Amino acid sequence: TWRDEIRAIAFDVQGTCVDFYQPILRAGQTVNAAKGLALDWAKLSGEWRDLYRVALDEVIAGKRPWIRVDRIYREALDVLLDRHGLSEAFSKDERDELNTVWSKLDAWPDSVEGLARLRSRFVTSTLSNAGMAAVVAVVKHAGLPFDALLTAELAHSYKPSPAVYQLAVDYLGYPADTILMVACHKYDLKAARAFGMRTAFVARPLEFGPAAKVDVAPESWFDLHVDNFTQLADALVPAL
Amino acid sequence: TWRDEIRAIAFDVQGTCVDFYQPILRAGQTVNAAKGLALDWAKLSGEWRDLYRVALDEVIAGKRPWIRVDRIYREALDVLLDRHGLSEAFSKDERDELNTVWSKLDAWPDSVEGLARLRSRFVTSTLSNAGMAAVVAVVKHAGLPFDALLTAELAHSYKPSPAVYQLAVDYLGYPADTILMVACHKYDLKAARAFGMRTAFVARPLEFGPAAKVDVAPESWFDLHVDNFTQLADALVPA
Repeated sequence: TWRDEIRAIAFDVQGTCVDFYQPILRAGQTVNAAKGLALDWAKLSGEWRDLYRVALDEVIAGKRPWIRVDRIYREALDVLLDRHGLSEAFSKDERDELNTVWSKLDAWPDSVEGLARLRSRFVTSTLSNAGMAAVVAVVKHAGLPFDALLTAELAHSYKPSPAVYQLAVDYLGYPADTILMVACHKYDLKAARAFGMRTAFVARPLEFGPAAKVDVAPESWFDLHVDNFTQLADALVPAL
Repeated sequence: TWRDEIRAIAFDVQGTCVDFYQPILRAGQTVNAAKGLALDWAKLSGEWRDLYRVALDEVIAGKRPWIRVDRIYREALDVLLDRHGLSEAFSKDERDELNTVWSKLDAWPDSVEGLARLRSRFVTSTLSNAGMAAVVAVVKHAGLPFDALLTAELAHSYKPSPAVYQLAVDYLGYPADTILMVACHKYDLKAARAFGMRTAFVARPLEFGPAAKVDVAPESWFDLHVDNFTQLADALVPA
C-alpha cells in the first residue's frame, strides 16, 4: 500500500493541532477585567479573523507585499478596535500585548499523544502559514513533539503556493509522494494533493468556537479523514 | 550576570553536539569487511575532511556556487576514491550509501542531558552549516532535544556570513544580544560576537579522533568556556 511508502508527515498547526478560540476568550476576559469593559470576545474573535483573511487574500493576490501572519493580525486589530470606537482606550502597548495571544495556544486533547506516537515511526514536521518565531513559540508552549519546524515564512509565500509544500521536500529530504500532509482546512490539502503529497483531513468542529458550523464533510480525494490524532495514530502506527 | 538577559540559545551541531569521527570509523569497518579491503579509515577521515574544507573555502570565496554540505562531502568522496585508486571498486550507489554517514552522527556523552536542561529554561535551536534535511536526520538519530532546527541552507550562504546569524534573530524572534551562540569552533563564535550574540565555547578535543591536537585554549572574548554541555547547563540553569 501507499501507507508503507510514507516517510514524513507535515502538520498545519493553528487550528489543526492547537485551539485558538479559548485562548482568545481567556485573553479578552483578562482585558475586560483590567479595563472594566464587557466586550463579547466570542464575536470579536470572528471579527478579527475575518479582517485577517481579507488582508491575507490581498497578499496572496499580490496586491500587497509579503507580511508575516502575526503582523497581519496586529494591523487588523487596529481596524477592529476602531470599527468599535475603542482606539483611544487601547494604547499601542496594550494592543501589542493582546496580539501575543497567537503565540500561546492550547493543544487539542488528542494532539500531544498522537503526535508522539507518529514521531516514533515517521519524520514529523510543522508546515503552517504562521511565522517561524510564532510557530516555535506555539509548539514550545503546547509541548508538541516534532522533528522539524517549517513554515511558509521560509518561502515568503502563503499557501496554496507550491513553494510552501516544496519546503517540506527540500528541508525534510523526501519526495512529495512520501509525505503525508495533515490539516483541518480543505484548501490546504487540495493544494498538497495537487503538489503530489498524500493528504489527511482532521475534523476540528470547535476551531471557531461552539457557535460556528465548520465544514467537516468528506471528500472522495482525501487519503485519510479522521476525527482526531488518536484515530490518526491508530491508523498509521497500530500500538498493540 | 548576563544569564538572565539570554532568551534563546543557538547550537552548532556537527562536532559541537555530535561526534563524526567514530561514525566514519564504523562505516569504514563495514566497507572493509564487505569488499575485502584494509583501508585506513582513521587517515581517510582526515583526508576527506581536508578535501571538504578546501571545497567549502572555494564556496565562501565565491569561486563556486552554494551547494549543500552533504553534496560537498559527496563530491569530495569521488576525489578521495580517485586518489586511492578506488573508483572502479565503488559504484555510485555504494558511494551514496557511504555518504549517508553525515546524517548518522552520534551524541557526545554529555549532549542529551545538557540540551534538555537548557530547553527547560530557554528557547533552543540548531544553527549549523549543514543542510536542513541532514540536521533533521542527525537530531532525530541522536535524540537531541531542540525547540527549532535552523541551518545555513535557509540563507544559501555559509558561516561566517551575517545572513546565517540573522536566521536565528528572524526565525526565533529575539534580537542578537539576547541569543547565546554555542560552538566548538572559534571562527563561528568570533563572527557571532561581531554580530551581537553572546558566545559559549565548548571544548571537543576528540572531534578529529585520538591523534589530533585541537585548539581548546581559552580566549578573553568568550562569554563562557566549558568542557561539555554539563558545565554549560550548570552555568546557565543553576539549582
